[PDB]
Formats: sequence, structure tokens, C-alpha cells
Amino acid sequence: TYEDLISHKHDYPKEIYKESHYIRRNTRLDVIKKIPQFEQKSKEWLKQRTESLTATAISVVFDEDPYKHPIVILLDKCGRGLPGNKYEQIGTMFYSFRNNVEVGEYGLLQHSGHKFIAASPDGICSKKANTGGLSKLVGRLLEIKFPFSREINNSGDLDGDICPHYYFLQVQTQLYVTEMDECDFLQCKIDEYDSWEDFVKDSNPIVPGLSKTTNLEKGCLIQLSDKNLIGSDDKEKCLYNSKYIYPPKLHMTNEEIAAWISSEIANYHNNDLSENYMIDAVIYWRLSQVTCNLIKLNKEAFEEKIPLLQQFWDYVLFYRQHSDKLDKLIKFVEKVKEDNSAEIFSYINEDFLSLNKDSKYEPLYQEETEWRKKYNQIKAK
Amino acid sequence: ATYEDLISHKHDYPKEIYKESHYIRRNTRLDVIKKIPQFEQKSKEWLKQRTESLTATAISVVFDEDPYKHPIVILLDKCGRGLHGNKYEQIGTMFYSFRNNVEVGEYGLLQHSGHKFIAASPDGICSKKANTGGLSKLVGRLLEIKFPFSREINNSGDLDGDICPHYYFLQVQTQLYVTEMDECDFLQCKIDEYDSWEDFVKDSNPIVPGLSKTTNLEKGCLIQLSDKNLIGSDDKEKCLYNSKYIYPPKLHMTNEEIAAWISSEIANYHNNDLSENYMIDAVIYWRLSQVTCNLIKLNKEAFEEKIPLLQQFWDYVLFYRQHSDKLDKLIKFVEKVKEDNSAEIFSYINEDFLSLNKDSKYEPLYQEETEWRKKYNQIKA
Ligand SMILES: [Mg+2]
Ligand SMILES: [Mg+2]
Ligand SMILES: [Mg+2]
Ligand SMILES: [Mg+2]
Repeated sequence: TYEDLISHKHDYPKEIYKESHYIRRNTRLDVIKKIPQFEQKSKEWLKQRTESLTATAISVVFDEDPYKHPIVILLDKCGRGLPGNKYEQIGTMFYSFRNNVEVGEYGLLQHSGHKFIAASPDGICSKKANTGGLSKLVGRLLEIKFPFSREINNSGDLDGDICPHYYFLQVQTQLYVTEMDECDFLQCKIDEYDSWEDFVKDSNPIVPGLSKTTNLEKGCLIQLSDKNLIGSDDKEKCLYNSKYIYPPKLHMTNEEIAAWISSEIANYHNNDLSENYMIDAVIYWRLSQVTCNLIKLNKEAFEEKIPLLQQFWDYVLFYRQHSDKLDKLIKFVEKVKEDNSAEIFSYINEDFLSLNKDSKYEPLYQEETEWRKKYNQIKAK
Repeated sequence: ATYEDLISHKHDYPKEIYKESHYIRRNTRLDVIKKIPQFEQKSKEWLKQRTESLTATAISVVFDEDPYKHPIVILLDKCGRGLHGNKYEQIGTMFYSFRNNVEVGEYGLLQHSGHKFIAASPDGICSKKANTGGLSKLVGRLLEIKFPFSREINNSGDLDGDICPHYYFLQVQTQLYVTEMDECDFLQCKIDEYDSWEDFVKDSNPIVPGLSKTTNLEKGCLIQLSDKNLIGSDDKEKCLYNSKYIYPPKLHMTNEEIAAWISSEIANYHNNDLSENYMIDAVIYWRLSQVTCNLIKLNKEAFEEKIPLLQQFWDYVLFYRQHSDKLDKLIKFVEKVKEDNSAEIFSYINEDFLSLNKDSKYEPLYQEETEWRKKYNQIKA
């Protein structure tokens, strides 16, 4: 009854892609694989992070983010201030399984034309179906969120209600960078079992790979603890700074689970992360609620907003080379609060125009965006 | 047996006025401390007070005697650059106040009289007032409460190294030096939270309701208040950093008065000042599982021998606060050679300092590893 969970709705019936969009998406993905990924925390990876605005920052720069204001993005890219998730891959394996397509993760990708706009999608579906043949999901991005207190809505506007707007802008920027058309917005709630006993207790009788209370997959997770830190540290720095070893596939039998845990222990002497991280605990998880919503790219609507992003990045490049004016800017934001974007960026645009006498740039955020007004309205009460 | 059997009266003072000299000096010092204004912790004016001094948690790092941070991060922090915890502190206080029969007060950040760049903020100081009336011998005794989750609490071995981790010992030393007191109780607590109110009332000790029958330590309730600015945020920092808490009035409450306090607190929450900025979130039920207390006395001479190093470090901080260019190129220099190489980093810093102060007689810091750095390196490798 396990094979009944593999949906074949996206299996492509032909050997070669006939429709044009499938061909272009596959070709673009093949171009993406040719783009070199880089090792973490070293090499050009710094020259990739500092040279662009990540997709999660674009919602803030648009003045359409409900928690951060543009000045924090401006100061972050200049190294100043004021004073992912651990289950993501599990979601990837769920989507790859139930939709019968191979999903690959790729590092940070910068847009070809506007290099200062970059994004890192949680995964892109390849052309290969799992049960053989091609798949219709080729080139479809994956964006997976794990809210803890927020309730997942399935009705209402796609831009506002089903998908939170800042996440919607993140997906739009991701689709713009990778030059793809579709992205699946997957929202998952995960509970962890107290013990292995409770894990085997909640097993669905007819199907061992599911939970009997949520009718969704369950599995294991290996936690690798940082060494420098932790050892005897005392807070939540340890949680964020853990890395994880993930199971090979879902719907594992209990024996295969324990055998894989042990083999992972023995071979961790050769695991690179275990040499730099210590095997901590073994977590047992189950999916409790999974929603998926297709999001398509509006390219013209984003290109209309590219000029604003260009002006913002020009401000970043400006204050990166003038440390004195950056200090006096920090004092100016110290005076009037950081949510007052109109005055802050009027000051910033003056500072910019003072040394660039041929810039037609006008101050940004002079009027609240419609989303800013909506958020402030939601604040009352 | 009533809960009053747990109240130790060993520190009850029999007279009305303090006769002995040390009690008089400690009480007078406490009265002097009360006149110095403290700010609303965690918010602005406090955070501005911290930037003008080296806090007690930084001294272990500056001494090159901290196993997790190196002095360069303290230097860069004070110049505005980069690159089961506090929530139960009050609960710990209420435990210490109960079993030791003394009133404990919080006093915020205090700066040292002579060296104003050395400041400390104790988790609490015992007043002269005993709980059952009269004076107490614990007047002026500092309180420092720690909540390890993975660290094992040791009961034997060195006080400076084994019972109290060395960095914590230096924190307590700085607190005793700043507050000009003589003794501090180092309290270490482990707390687990109940799944349900049912488990709370079931785990009540029969003869004494205020204790747990499985841990033989106090249990109680706690009200969690979530920030309003953040509603649906998917960060764990969301409220857990920005949350405020409503605490019970006393320990050893009966179940009925517990429920009455929860209900009355919920209903009256609208007249609360916090009601306009915070929402009642969850109600947590806690019990203590392990509590250790260890007396630590001040070694004033050993700290004053180390004050010159702190003065030189703070002079470096004041130096780079005025030279943004040299701070930028310093940060790039720390990008080159790693942050753990304090000898090279602060040789560079001493060069940069002597270039504009050609007669300050300062020699490079951290040219040789401290013995504690050696021990930590042995444990790390
Ligand atoms: Mg991103
Ligand atoms: Mg993501
Ligand atoms: Mg402190
Ligand atoms: Mg503390």
C-alpha cells in the first residue's frame, strides 16, 4: 500500500520533450549544472555573498516586509547594525517521493544580467522521474517552510493569504534568478517523538513508513554537534550551529533504521562533519501537516522593481567606500528610529547626490507602500 | 511536613542593628548601590551603558582565558563590527530566596568606581531583610544563576576549574570587584517542563505539594507573554528573545491557588502595562531537577594585578573607535589570519596603535598563550 502514495500525475509519456516550455526549462537546468558550486565559508563564496542581495532581503528592500526595514539591509551589506532549517531536506525527500521526481539542491546562484541579485532555492526538480522516464516537474523550484506558531491558510489571495507576501517576493526573486517559471511552496509541520519506542508505537499498521495519527511519513535524523562551541556551552547557539546527517530514503523499516544509525556511527570516523562535529542525539520525527501551492513568476512585475534594487545596491556600494559617512549615517539612524525609511533614505539620497552630480536618483520610501499600510493597519488592535 | 521545614534559618540575624563590622560595611555598600539608577534591562539605555565598559562576561575573553571566544571578538564588538535559560533566572532567585530565608533584589548594570570601563550586572544581591522578619547574615551576598542543559554539573574538584567553569569564575570575580562585595553564591539549576497540567498535579509530592515526588525539588507555573510585533514569524528568536514572562508570587503554592492565580492573571491582563505590547501565549509548568550552590569569595589582589591588561585593551577599543579606516583594514587583516591567532592580530593592533602614539610604551598582548588557553587547547584537541 506504499506504492499507492507515489503520484504519477507528473510522469511525462514521451522519450524527448515535445512541448517548448519543457525543452527550455531542461536546457536552463542543464546550464545551471554547469555553474560551479563552491565550498562553504571559504574561497569565492565570500565574493558571492558580499556581491549580491539574497532573496530574503528583497522583501525588506521593497519596503514590503513586516518585520525588517530597508535600513537593516543597507547596514548589513556594509557590515554594521544599530545596538535555514534542519528538516528542510526531509521536506525535499517527501516532495521527491510523493511526486516521483528527483530533486537537487544547488548553492547560491547569481542572476546573469544583474549580478547583485542572487538567490538560493531549497531545491529544483530534475528531468528524471523516480520510477523511470521523464517528469513534467523539470525546472520547478522548491521552497519549503516550517512554521511553528503560524497557522497555514489554504484559501484567499495567493500573494497574501496562502503564501505570506515576503515569502512570495522571495519565491519571485528565486524564479527570476534561476530563469524558471514555477515553484512549489511547501509548508510543513513536524513533531519529534520522545523515544524510539514512541516512534515504533505510532507506526501505521498497514504501512510501516507512515504515522497512524497523521497519515504522513515518519523517520530518523542524526544530530551532529559543534565542537569548538558547545562542549560545555549553555544556550541555543548549539541548536543553530548543528549540522545533520540525513537518512537515504523514507519508508525505512525499523531494522534498516537501526542498522543505518550504527553504520553511520562506524563510518563517521571518515565522515567529514563527524571529524569536526560530534555525534549527539538521534531524533525521531513525523510529518503532521503538509501543504503545497504552485507559484508562477511574473517577470515584468519584477523587472519593474529592478530599478529600485539597483538604486539600493548603489547606496550599498556608496557607503562601503566612505566609512566616515557610514558612521554619520549610523548616528543619523540612531537619532530618528530605523522604521522611518523616508527621512533615512532622504538623508542617504542627499549623501549620494553630493558626490555623484549626474545621478537622477530621488529619495526612496517617500510614501508608505500598500503593504506597509496594511501591516500598520494590522498592528492596531 | 509543611514547606516551612525547608526554610534554613542559619543566616537569621538575632539583633535589630548590625554590630559586626563586615555586615555594616556590606549593608552600607548595598544602600549606596540602591541610590545609583538602573535602567530597563535589555532595552536601549542599558545596551548603551554596556558599550562604554567591559562587562563581566567579557573579562574571561579579554584575559585570553575563555574557551569559546578570543579577545578580538570583544574588541570588534565594542566598536560595532562583526565577523531553560534567563527565562528561569527569576525562578532560581525565588528558590534561593526561599530556602535561605533572605530577600534578593536585582540592581542592573553597575560601573566600578575607580575604573569606569569595568562594569558588572549581578543576577541578584541579598538585602538585609530576612523573609520571616529581622536581619540576615547574607546581606550583600551576590547571586549568580546558571542553567546548563548539556553540561554536567560537578560537585568535586577545583572550584576555579571543575565546580565553577573558569570563565564563570572570572565573571563572578568581576561582579564582586565592581559591586565591592565579598561573597557570591554560584547557583546551577537544571529545569525540565511538564507536558500537561495533569502531569503537574500527578507529580505533586503528597506530603508537601510544592515539591516534585521524582526530583524532590520545588515546582510551579509560569506565564509566557509573546511580543506583538512578531506574530507569525518563523524564527525561534521570535519571542524567546523578545518574550516577557509573568512569574508566580511565591513558591510552594497549592494547586488551587495556582489555578486561581493563572485565571486571575489572565482576566486582569488588560489592565497590565504589558498588555498593550504583549499577548498571553502559553502557560508553562516547571520543576527543578538539580540545584547546586557554591560559595565564592573575592580575590581582590589577583584581579587588580590584571587591571593593566584591561586598561590596554580598552585603550585599543577607544583607539579604533576614532579611526574607521584602520578598523576596516584591521577587520580585513582578521579575515586573512584567523581570529584564534591572537598573537599576530594584536601584534598588528599594537603596531597600528604605536604608529599614532609613538610614546605609549605599550607592548603586544597575547604574545604567549595563557595557561588556561593551553588547558583549553588540550581539551579541544
Ligand atoms: Mg535565499
Ligand atoms: Mg528557503
Ligand atoms: Mg553582564
Ligand atoms: Mg547572569
